Amino acid sequence: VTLQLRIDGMHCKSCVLNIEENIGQLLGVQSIQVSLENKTAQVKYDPSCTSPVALQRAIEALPPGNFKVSLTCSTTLIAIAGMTCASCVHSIEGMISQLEGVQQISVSLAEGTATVLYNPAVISPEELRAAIEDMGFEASVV
Repeated sequence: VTLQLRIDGMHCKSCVLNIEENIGQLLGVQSIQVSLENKTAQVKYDPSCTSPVALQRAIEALPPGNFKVSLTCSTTLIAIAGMTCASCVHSIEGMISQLEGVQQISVSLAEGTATVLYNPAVISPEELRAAIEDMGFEASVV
């Protein structure tokens, strides 16, 4: 995740260099970005080890107080060859959800693919395909 802050002393520009060198190699910060035309610094951080206040208190003590900041189940994937508009999603996700064993179903045109949580006692993947073929389209199990 991304955050924005202001700094005192970055007016001299070179202040940002010794910050940039140290910030981005650390357990909770993976890269650094600058926005000096906006007047801010832009940090690219991991919320697992750190947070806005913890970052603030870390980076402000890099210098000697010299640069100050202000802040029953299986899952399978399907490929489909009868999707011509986004309305195909609300049609497939709707109609295929009605034939039992289908616990959860999601579909996208971006790759032409669905992901579905099925009951392996009640239904098999090759039956999922057959239902889209019965709807009037074509499906394939990946």
